[PDB]
Amino acid sequence: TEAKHQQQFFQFRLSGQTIEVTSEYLFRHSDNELLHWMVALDGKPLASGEVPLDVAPQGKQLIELPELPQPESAGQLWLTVRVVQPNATAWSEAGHISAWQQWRLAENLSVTLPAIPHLTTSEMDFCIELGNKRWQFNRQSGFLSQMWIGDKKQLLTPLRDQFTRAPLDNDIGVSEATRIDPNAWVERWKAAGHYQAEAALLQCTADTLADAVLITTAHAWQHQGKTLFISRKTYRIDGSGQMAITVDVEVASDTPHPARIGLNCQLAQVAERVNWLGLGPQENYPDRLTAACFDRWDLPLSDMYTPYVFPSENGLRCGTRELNYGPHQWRGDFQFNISRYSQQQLMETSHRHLLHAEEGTWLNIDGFHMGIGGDDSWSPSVSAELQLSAGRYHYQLVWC
Amino acid sequence: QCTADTLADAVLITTAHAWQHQGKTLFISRKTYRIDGSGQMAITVDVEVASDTPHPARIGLNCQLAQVAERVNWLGLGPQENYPDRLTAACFDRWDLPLSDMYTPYVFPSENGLRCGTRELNYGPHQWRGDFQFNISRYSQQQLMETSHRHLLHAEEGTWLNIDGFHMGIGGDDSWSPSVSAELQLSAGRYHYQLVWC
Repeated sequence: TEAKHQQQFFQFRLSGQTIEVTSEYLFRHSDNELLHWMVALDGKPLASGEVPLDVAPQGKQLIELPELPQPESAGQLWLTVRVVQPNATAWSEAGHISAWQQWRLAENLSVTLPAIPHLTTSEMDFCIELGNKRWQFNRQSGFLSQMWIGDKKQLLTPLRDQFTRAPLDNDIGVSEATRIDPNAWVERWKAAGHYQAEAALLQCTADTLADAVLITTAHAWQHQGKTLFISRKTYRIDGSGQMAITVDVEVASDTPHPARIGLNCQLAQVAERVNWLGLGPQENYPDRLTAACFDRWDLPLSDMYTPYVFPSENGLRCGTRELNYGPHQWRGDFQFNISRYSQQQLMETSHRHLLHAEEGTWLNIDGFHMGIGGDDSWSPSVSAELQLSAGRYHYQLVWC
Repeated sequence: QCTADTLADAVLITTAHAWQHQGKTLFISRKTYRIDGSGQMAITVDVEVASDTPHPARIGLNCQLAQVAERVNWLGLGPQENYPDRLTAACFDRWDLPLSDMYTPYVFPSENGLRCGTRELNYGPHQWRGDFQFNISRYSQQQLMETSHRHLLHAEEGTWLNIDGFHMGIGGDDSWSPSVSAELQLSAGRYHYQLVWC
């Protein structure tokens, strides 16, 4: 679908209220094409219409939209257009979509502002309670080790930082099986101890604010006494039962740039649907997301896993502002993937038919994620602007 | 929002501001000021920029210090004025210059004297640590914009400090059309920086 979008025969430019369609057809007039347009406010549709295309080979058609809806709510307005073929051809069904494009419109920042959770401290854990909800942080590891909704545990594995991905074919960088390239990303990551780095708890404290409990932690990931990454987090549980997580990570400049900077955990719940507000229905990465569209998407959980025959990191969606799975909701500006297969099982399994579903649901929430490359598959092919080389990173997420 | 609370070893101040022009919210700034027991003030800043406003020239803090000192000492890029679009000639090192060397006397006055890539800044008894760009002078940004000739500038009462988390490129492919590349514009929508003032 990335190839279909980049290769599409109509190109679009937006000025303000006017769309400029340019045909890349050299010989035919656009005699089987209808331009659908839509405006939505964070997935919520507000207006839409249709205009027949009538553009010559290599010509242009100007399309003046009407006076757009100016919503009062906060949020980002998005314009999506799609060229649709109403009649069948020899090679396509009726209603075939041949080209599309999306733009941001006006944005309205939210200036609207939104009992007391109890902190019970023991030697092994910090336990926070608010009504039927409870959060437990382990004081030796420093991670959120468990949550309860009523009497139901929600986590099977703690919520911990993750800096690695199950390596892609472009990460492995091998065209002949007898030749291993030491400049490949997987060889650099393994030799630098990214797949074996152990965190050291540097700080784990808790305190009671006027309307919330703040947990502050710091971890250092080390391999043979070299500190690869440092992660400083604050967990802020308010009175509404929301958990605001703020993450600041430092990456050593002489280690290879990590594949990802995020969090992962295994949820106890297995649900049927994943619903979320972000880019595209299909799997998209930072190097390959032009074909995806910002909208509210809803798919079965098996649609969130891409069954590549050689298993690897898969199914990521970028540009996501909100994610719903079971009773949980995550808000922020992140990339996620969600599946029944951990990253460790993906890396250790050579064929997709040998994968088995694990007990819960593995969630990978990424602040930042490396590009996937693909100029070739036998040398490093991620551009320098798609690598995680900034040295210091920051993201924030709101659970509930 | 403006609240305060006592932690186990520090005082935390949390604020939020919205910048508006005719009911349009341009930017939102959320800050936390965390004063520990060692007398350090850790400032954390998160800013949201409206995507349909033009990208701002800078995202930072400014203030006028009462002190006027003779030297500026600092750990960052180059001795001379450098910007994100023009910093390849500068070197990371510990630099020390007179305060008049921190101002570039362009004949038509403008924003000048920025140093990028800076990890620590010393001026008088103050020290700032982080990863920022700064400029420091006796001339505010308002006086620079309102003065057509450099000889009409006069030194203000203290020292104006501009500490920038982020700063736009300066362009220069030509001077009569917009010439900053898209990677040098502040178009990310959400920004974050942190500074320690001791």
